[PDB]
Amino acid sequence: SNWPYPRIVAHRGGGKLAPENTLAAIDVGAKYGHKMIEFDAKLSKDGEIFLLHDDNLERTSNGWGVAGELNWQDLLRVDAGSWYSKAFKGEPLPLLSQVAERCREHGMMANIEIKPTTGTGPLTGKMVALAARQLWAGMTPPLLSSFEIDALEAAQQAAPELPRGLLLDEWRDDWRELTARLGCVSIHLNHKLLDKARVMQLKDAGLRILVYTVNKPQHAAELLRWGVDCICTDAIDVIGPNFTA
Repeated sequence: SNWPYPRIVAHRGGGKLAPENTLAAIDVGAKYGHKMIEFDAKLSKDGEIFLLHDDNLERTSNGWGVAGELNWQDLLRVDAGSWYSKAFKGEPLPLLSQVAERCREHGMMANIEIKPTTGTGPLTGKMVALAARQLWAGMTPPLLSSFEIDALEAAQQAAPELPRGLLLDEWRDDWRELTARLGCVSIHLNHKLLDKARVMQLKDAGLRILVYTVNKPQHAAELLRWGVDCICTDAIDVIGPNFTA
């Protein structure tokens, strides 16, 4: 299967240089020349698609409790920036429609990680998949990702054409049968789980491979030499869009 995605991917928009999953972070990503961003998507209670990694608002904002349990008109009141620096005072939870727009303006590719509120995978998978289809018309198709077989299955029905990747934070002996059934172009793995061998056999099974979250250049280089296709990094200043081994 064909593969337009860059070697390097900016984790949550701006890596650790800016407040994650934010419009401003995606800007920071473009300021270091990055060609592709990864970011985490969910549903509000009323079904707007916006970005937030966690189930709960606390870690990356001045809000509290389960984001998915609030209506968009209320998520609009949240500051998802000043937790990071005094400079990001404005910073709102961004809609997916807005992120698609930044991508177009900065000429960036997108890895949308479907990151549903616990219990909402199927609904979240379907909705994100159809919204991705609409908003990325005329553009590099976005790479849909998830830890939930839940959400990947729903994306496989709602938008078959959109390519898909399986996120694993831990190794699974059945990765071959699972990726095959899901119809994945890619497998997205925590970097600790790799070595020359697994890279080799993942490749032989026909899969593209992305890794996260790799910050040290020597280990980025190594992974690229083994055969990995994307390094998802937090250190967007040091790794950098034209990195090579």
